[PDB]
Amino acid sequence: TTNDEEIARKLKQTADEAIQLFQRLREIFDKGDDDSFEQVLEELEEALQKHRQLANNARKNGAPTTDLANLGNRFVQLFQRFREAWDKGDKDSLEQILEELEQVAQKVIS
Ligand SMILES: [Cl-]
Ligand SMILES: [Cl-]
Ligand SMILES: [Cl-]
Repeated sequence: TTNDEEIARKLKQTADEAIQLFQRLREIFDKGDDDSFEQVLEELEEALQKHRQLANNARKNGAPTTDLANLGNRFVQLFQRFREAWDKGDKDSLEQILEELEQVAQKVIS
Protein backbone atom coordinates (compact mmCIF):
# COMPACT_ATOMS: atom_id res chain seq x y z
CA THR A 1 0.00 0.00 0.00
CA THR A 2 0.94 3.65 0.59
CA ASN A 3 3.70 4.69 2.99
CA ASP A 4 0.82 5.73 5.29
CA GLU A 5 -0.08 2.16 6.03
CA GLU A 6 3.58 1.24 6.66
CA ILE A 7 3.43 4.01 9.33
CA ALA A 8 0.11 2.70 10.69
CA ARG A 9 1.58 -0.81 10.86
CA LYS A 10 4.73 0.39 12.60
CA LEU A 11 2.77 2.48 15.13
CA LYS A 12 0.86 -0.69 15.88
CA GLN A 13 4.03 -2.79 16.08
CA THR A 14 5.86 -0.42 18.39
CA ALA A 15 2.81 -0.21 20.68
CA ASP A 16 2.88 -4.04 20.84
CA GLU A 17 6.60 -4.00 21.68
CA ALA A 18 5.97 -1.54 24.53
CA ILE A 19 2.97 -3.55 25.80
CA GLN A 20 5.00 -6.74 25.70
CA LEU A 21 8.02 -5.12 27.29
CA PHE A 22 6.05 -3.38 30.02
CA GLN A 23 4.54 -6.71 31.07
CA ARG A 24 8.06 -8.11 31.44
CA LEU A 25 9.57 -5.11 33.22
CA ARG A 26 6.60 -5.30 35.58
CA GLU A 27 7.53 -8.77 36.73
CA ILE A 28 11.23 -8.38 36.79
CA PHE A 29 10.33 -5.70 39.35
CA ASP A 30 8.61 -8.51 41.31
CA LYS A 31 11.73 -10.70 40.82
CA GLY A 32 14.77 -10.48 38.47
CA ASP A 33 17.76 -8.17 38.81
CA ASP A 34 19.12 -4.75 37.75
CA ASP A 35 20.71 -6.66 34.86
CA SER A 36 17.58 -7.75 33.03
CA PHE A 37 15.53 -4.91 34.53
CA GLU A 38 17.75 -2.09 33.22
CA GLN A 39 17.95 -3.98 29.91
CA VAL A 40 14.17 -4.22 29.56
CA LEU A 41 13.95 -0.64 30.83
CA GLU A 42 15.97 0.60 27.84
CA GLU A 43 14.10 -1.63 25.37
CA LEU A 44 10.79 -0.15 26.51
CA GLU A 45 12.16 3.38 26.07
CA GLU A 46 13.53 2.45 22.65
CA ALA A 47 10.10 1.21 21.55
CA LEU A 48 8.33 4.33 22.85
CA GLN A 49 10.72 6.70 21.02
CA LYS A 50 10.11 4.82 17.74
CA HIS A 51 6.37 5.07 18.34
CA ARG A 52 6.64 8.81 19.09
CA GLN A 53 8.80 9.38 16.01
CA LEU A 54 6.37 7.40 13.87
CA ALA A 55 3.55 9.57 15.28
CA ASN A 56 5.35 12.75 14.13
CA ASN A 57 5.64 11.33 10.63
CA ALA A 58 1.97 10.39 10.51
CA ARG A 59 1.10 13.91 11.62
CA LYS A 60 3.36 15.37 8.91
CA ASN A 61 1.74 13.35 6.09
CA GLY A 62 -1.68 13.77 7.79
CA ALA A 63 -1.95 9.98 7.72
CA PRO A 64 -5.42 8.59 8.74
CA THR A 65 -4.44 7.59 12.28
CA THR A 66 -6.35 5.05 14.39
CA ASP A 67 -4.95 5.63 17.89
CA LEU A 68 -6.08 2.97 20.36
CA ALA A 69 -5.47 5.27 23.36
CA ASN A 70 -4.15 8.62 24.70
CA LEU A 71 -3.76 7.54 28.05
CA GLY A 72 -0.80 7.45 25.63
CA ASN A 73 0.18 10.90 26.83
CA ARG A 74 -0.74 9.68 30.31
CA PHE A 75 1.45 6.58 29.90
CA VAL A 76 4.46 8.40 28.47
CA GLN A 77 4.40 11.15 31.11
CA LEU A 78 4.16 8.50 33.85
CA PHE A 79 6.99 6.49 32.27
CA GLN A 80 9.23 9.56 32.30
CA ARG A 81 8.56 9.97 36.03
CA PHE A 82 9.32 6.26 36.53
CA ARG A 83 12.73 6.65 34.88
CA GLU A 84 13.57 9.71 37.00
CA ALA A 85 12.53 7.74 40.08
CA TRP A 86 14.68 4.75 39.08
CA ASP A 87 17.66 6.91 38.17
CA LYS A 88 17.32 8.87 41.43
CA GLY A 89 17.28 5.50 43.25
CA ASP A 90 13.90 6.69 44.69
CA LYS A 91 12.45 3.24 45.35
CA ASP A 92 9.23 4.20 47.11
CA SER A 93 8.17 6.21 44.07
CA LEU A 94 9.00 3.27 41.78
CA GLU A 95 6.30 1.05 43.21
CA GLN A 96 3.60 3.72 43.08
CA ILE A 97 4.56 4.81 39.55
CA LEU A 98 4.65 1.20 38.35
CA GLU A 99 1.07 0.60 39.53
CA GLU A 100 -0.24 3.73 37.82
CA LEU A 101 1.52 2.50 34.66
CA GLU A 102 -0.14 -0.90 34.81
CA GLN A 103 -3.52 0.86 35.26
CA VAL A 104 -3.16 2.96 32.12
CA ALA A 105 -2.07 -0.06 30.06
CA GLN A 106 -5.04 -2.19 31.09
CA LYS A 107 -7.40 0.75 30.38
CA VAL A 108 -6.06 0.90 26.82
CA ILE A 109 -5.85 -2.82 25.97
CA SER A 110 -9.26 -3.72 27.43
CL1 LIG B 1 -2.24 1.54 17.78
CL1 LIG C 1 3.13 9.55 41.75
CL1 LIG D 1 -5.42 6.09 34.80
